[PDB]
Amino acid sequence: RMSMVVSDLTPEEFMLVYKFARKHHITLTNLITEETTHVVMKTDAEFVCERTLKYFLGIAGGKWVVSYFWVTQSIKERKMLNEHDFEVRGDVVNGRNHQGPKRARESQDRKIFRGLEICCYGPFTNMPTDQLEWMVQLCGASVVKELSSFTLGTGVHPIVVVQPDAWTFHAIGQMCEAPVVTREWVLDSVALYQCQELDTYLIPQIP
Ligand code: NI
Repeated sequence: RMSMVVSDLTPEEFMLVYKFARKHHITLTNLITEETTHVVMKTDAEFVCERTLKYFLGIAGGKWVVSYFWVTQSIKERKMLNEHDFEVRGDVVNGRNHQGPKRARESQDRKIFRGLEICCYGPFTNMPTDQLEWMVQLCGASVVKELSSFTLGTGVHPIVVVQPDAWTFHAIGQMCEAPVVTREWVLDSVALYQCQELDTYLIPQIP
């Protein structure tokens, strides 16, 4: 019914969430999964958080992405308050007021990567490749493991994703017929539950 993970909390803070879980009989786990229903984020007073992997995967799977104030207020009032009333409005990176968690929360039909084939290509830091893959797949993309495995034809849209920053890559276009973009395309996209124009993120390709 209800199952939670937390992100960006101190053990103290995590204690409080546990106490909360025990009281109301909510499930509490270390990892985010299919079933995870809530993601409790540390925010500032205006519900702005760091963007963590759990933050990303919460949005991606249209979860309840709620401020830690949901917890503390609910304890203060010996009652579970409105998940509605505490949602994260943004993150450092994507601005303090974009409201993507709620976007995603409802838009579970109009999924931002509906109709996409994505190949997370090469090496990534600060994020397991398979978690990035899960993420885009949660957003209605089809994952592809090899540049040479893209489905040819049309009406379909392949996309190569890379992290140039972690790039020890302008020559990928030589090996396929797809746009090449940064991981930031995906991450900004997911954070806003809004599919971004590649323009910004495109990596230029050698003939
Ligand atoms: Ni098209």
